[PDB]
Amino acid sequence: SHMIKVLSPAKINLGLWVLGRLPSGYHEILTLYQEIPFYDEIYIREGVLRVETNIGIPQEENLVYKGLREFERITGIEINYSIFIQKNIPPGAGLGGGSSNLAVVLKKVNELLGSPLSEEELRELVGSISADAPFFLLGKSAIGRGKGEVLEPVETEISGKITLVIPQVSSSTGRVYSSLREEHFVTPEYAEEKIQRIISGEVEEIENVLGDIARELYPEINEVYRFVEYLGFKPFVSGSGSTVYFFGGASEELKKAAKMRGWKVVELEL
Ligand SMILES: Nc1ncnc2c1ncn2[C@@H]1O[C@H](COP(=O)(O)OP(=O)(O)O)[C@@H](O)[C@H]1O
Ligand SMILES: Nc1ccn([C@@H]2O[C@H](COP(=O)(O)OP(=O)(O)O)[C@@H](O)[C@H]2O)c(=O)n1
Ligand SMILES: [Cl-]
Repeated sequence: SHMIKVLSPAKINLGLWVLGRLPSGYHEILTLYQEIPFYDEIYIREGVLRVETNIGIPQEENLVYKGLREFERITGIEINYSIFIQKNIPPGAGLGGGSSNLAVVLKKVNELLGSPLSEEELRELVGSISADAPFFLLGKSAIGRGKGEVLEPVETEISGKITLVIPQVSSSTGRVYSSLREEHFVTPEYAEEKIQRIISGEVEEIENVLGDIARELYPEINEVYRFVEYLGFKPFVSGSGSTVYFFGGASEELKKAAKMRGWKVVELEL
């Protein structure tokens, strides 16, 4: 009852660098987050606390449910909202779809409940569940530090066409970080120079070691990477895979080869 709809956007990493290993066993990163016009559709209704999707994600596993239940635990308030998410952003595509879902729902539910959580409290809540989530409370363009949750909004000189080519294989972030050799690490200073160049519009400066690894672990990601090269474009990888992107439009040759393999092609403009 009283149905409202909210969009839940995807992100790409315009470069990612691993800086070190933290006491938790998690890795410190530098990355440039970019919100893209590619959305999940979320329906928010008054009713029993429920989180359903259209792709069969178990409610207990759902980041949105874990968020709303933690909301209840922290605030003592009973959340009486039914959530249905139409999942267009594929899980494991390195596009932070789950984190986006988490962030947008909790921000809206907070607002609906008269904002019992401050910006600091909302951000720390979503961040405790997912490091990529706080970015989606800002959107647009931001440098991500720590594990990604320490953010600095920036304005980039990047505009024009960006095309995503999404393989079928779902990339595991855990497996990718586990294959990461201590020699793949870089200094924050190196990564900072790279990011500054990318912000200025020098997209050829984008790189991502997790993509190097994803390509070694999941051959289909490598196939997509190689195919984008064959088309005469520099390919880039989002998150820990699986999505390969490039700066140019989708051609009929790409589209046809995608349909034959089941690759999702997403044509964006910034
Ligand atoms: N609402 C959600 N949407 C997508 N994935 C989710 C959600 N809740 C939990 N997950 C988990 O996150 C994994 C995929 O991560 P996702 O955030 O979609 O992209 P990535 O982590 O590759 O950037 C899934 O395998 C799934 O188990
Ligand atoms: N910044 C990060 C993010 C993830 N990881 C690793 O990747 C695993 C899976 O990441 P995830 O965010 O998809 O799942 P969680 O285990 O965080 O719930 C984590 O358990 C970490 O071991 C990391 O080392 N550093
Ligand atoms: Cl890359």
